[PDB]
Amino acid sequence: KLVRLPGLIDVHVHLREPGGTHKEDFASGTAAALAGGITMVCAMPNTRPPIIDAPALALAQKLAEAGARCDFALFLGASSENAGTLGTVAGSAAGLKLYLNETYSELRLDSVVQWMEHFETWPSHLPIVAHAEQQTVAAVLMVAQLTQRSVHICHVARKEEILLIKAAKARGLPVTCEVAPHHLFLSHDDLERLGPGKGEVRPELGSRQDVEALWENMAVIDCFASDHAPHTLEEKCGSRPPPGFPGLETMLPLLLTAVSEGRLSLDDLLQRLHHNPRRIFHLPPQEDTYVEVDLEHEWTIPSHMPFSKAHWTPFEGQKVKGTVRRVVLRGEVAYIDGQVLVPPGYGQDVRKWPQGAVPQLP
Amino acid sequence: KLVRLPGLIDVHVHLREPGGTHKEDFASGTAAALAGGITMVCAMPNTRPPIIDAPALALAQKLAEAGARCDFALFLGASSENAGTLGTVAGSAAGLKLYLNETYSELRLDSVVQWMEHFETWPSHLPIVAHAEQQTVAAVLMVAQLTQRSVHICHVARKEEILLIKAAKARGLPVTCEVAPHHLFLSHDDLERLGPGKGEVRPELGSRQDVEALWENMAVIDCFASDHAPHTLEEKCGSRPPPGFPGLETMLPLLLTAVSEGRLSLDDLLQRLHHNPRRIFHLPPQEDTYVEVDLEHEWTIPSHMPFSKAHWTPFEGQKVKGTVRRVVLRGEVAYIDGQVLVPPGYGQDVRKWPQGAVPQLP
Ligand SMILES: NC(=O)N[C@@H](CC(=O)O)C(=O)O
Ligand SMILES: NC(=O)N[C@@H](CC(=O)O)C(=O)O
Ligand SMILES: [Zn+2]
Ligand SMILES: [Zn+2]
Ligand SMILES: [Zn+2]
Ligand SMILES: [Zn+2]
Ligand SMILES: [Zn+2]
Ligand SMILES: [Zn+2]
Repeated sequence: KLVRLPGLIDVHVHLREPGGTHKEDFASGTAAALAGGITMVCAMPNTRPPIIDAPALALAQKLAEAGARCDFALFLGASSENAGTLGTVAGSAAGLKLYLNETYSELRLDSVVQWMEHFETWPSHLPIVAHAEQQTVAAVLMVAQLTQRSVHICHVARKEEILLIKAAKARGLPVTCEVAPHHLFLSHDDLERLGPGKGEVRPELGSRQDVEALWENMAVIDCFASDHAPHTLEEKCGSRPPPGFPGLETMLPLLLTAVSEGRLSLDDLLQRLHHNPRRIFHLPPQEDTYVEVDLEHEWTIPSHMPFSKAHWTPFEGQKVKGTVRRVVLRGEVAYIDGQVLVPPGYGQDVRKWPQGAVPQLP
Repeated sequence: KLVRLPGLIDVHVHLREPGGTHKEDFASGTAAALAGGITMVCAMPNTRPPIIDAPALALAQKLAEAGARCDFALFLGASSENAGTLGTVAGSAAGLKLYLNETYSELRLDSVVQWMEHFETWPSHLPIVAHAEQQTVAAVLMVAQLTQRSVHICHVARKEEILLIKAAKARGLPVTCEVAPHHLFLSHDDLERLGPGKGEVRPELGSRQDVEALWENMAVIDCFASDHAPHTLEEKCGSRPPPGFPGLETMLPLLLTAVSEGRLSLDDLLQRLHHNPRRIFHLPPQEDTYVEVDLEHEWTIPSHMPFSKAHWTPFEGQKVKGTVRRVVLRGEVAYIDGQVLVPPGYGQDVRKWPQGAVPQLP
């Protein structure tokens, strides 16, 4: 007896095209998405070249339209030079991404004044998401208040961060956040096994107390999102390991396991992988789209999942209960039992659909 | 023809007693204050032991009462363990100091939640000052808003910081700030001469653009304060140089030079070294107290000033115009032309004066 879920949405993925296609491309990363029960992804802009201007966005849009197997939206990235220049194309993007700490990106902003300039110039009705760790969460919240608008905090990983956001929500401030599976299911206790190269990720893995604080404060978490950040094993195990974990194929099985154990409800899961992504990013419905899962199947995560070109996973060896059996995307069978059955290019840019534009005053 | 000034107040000094008395003690640091035309100092809590609990404050109070030559108030320091424990003694302190970045202190707080706990537990009518650099300024401002109270930002040094504070003031937020003389009169252009050891200070010396932004935004600066941070030449030139500059004896001559050049007015100076310190920290008047300065005397700062045990200065070689000729403190001649004439112990804790308590609702 399968359970039918709506088309799930991952608002934080790195698909590496253009410029890092040995790590992943649109075709491989969206195959991984479908195998993970995800039918729509929002792709981050820290590619090579980065998606920080109109020509780069135009290129990325065409590469995605030609390679994507599921539907998508593309983020623009904030840079030290592009505030005030993105107005014509802003509404075609998922939103604007700010990189406010050291991570796998060349887009760090060097002054809070540059953050203010982005918050002041980016259209006020369109999403802004921030990579903002520890005190940076409080700093970007201040900038959002000074500019009188909302912000969404990416990959919250620490007790400190979730409690700050909790306090902000208690004061009625317009802040939402997302949490990635590695910060719910891995901790410092796993760094022995992972090693210092594989274990590199931003935000770094938290303590057991961080993990327990995120679960305890599930009500404060608006979305789950994988931060699928594929890098090859050679890169993760080499001298200058880039941070990040692949995660599209493992996210839903990990969370279904938690549902089966009573750690959160099916509704809690669907708010965080469907309804809240839709409403925060104004992402449109997908007609005739659903995911069928088998909640009874017990399996052990292997050393690599079938589709991501990362060809490794930090969840290797974890026992899960729950698997994706079938995905239907816009009336076509997209995935069955380990086989992706829609070709590269089946996926569409949801921001071009009439229902996918963000509403705005004239 | 001398000019009579009121008793000037430095709200940010390190007098090193207890525990670092080779760098400075109450007697030597307050002699330096008097020679710099300063009649009241607020001493920071990063001593050894640090002033982070009632017994340490009691000791420091007695050492100051016995050694100080000018009047004073003593800050308490926030620690990772003392939130909620300072209520009985809080009103006897200048205020509470938070160390939110790496600097010469063991008091760094490791989580914004600890900042929130201090803002929630410290009595709401009493001052809070923060060492908060770059984005940390925005972060502590957010914490202040969440807790619905004011904050004072220590040693603002960068264009980024002064513009953030400017934006906060434009939104009506209760924030004040101070700037130290080295961030108005030294820059990266001076690191060649100073060297990497002497030049170590927190916040670090800024660019010419940082310095010009502070001057351009003088209206945003509420106070000048020296951040007199004496360390010996051996320490500054050694393998692990501590950050900080001595500055009590040079602050007023540097600023008088700027007044003579029309860079700010005498009133601008007196707001920032007298009236605003009084009103932000609720520091009492000093009866029969004044400073006589000679605005015409041109001199070159030497390799060390007479009184601070630091026995060095980063302003060596700068030409100044303006000198302190006489200080009268509470009816006694305290300083004339290079000689301090009040003994250790003449100075008093202003928080014990009836007029020196911070007003509060019953
Ligand atoms: N999280 C990571 O460790 N890496 C991400 C970048 C990011 O989300 O900050 C990546 O693109 O590799
Ligand atoms: N500013 C510094 O560089 N040093 C100060 C500490 C401080 O004010 O942060 C000190 O106590 O030495
Ligand atoms: Zn990130
Ligand atoms: Zn995100
Ligand atoms: Zn990411
Ligand atoms: Zn400081
Ligand atoms: Zn200060
Ligand atoms: Zn200081």
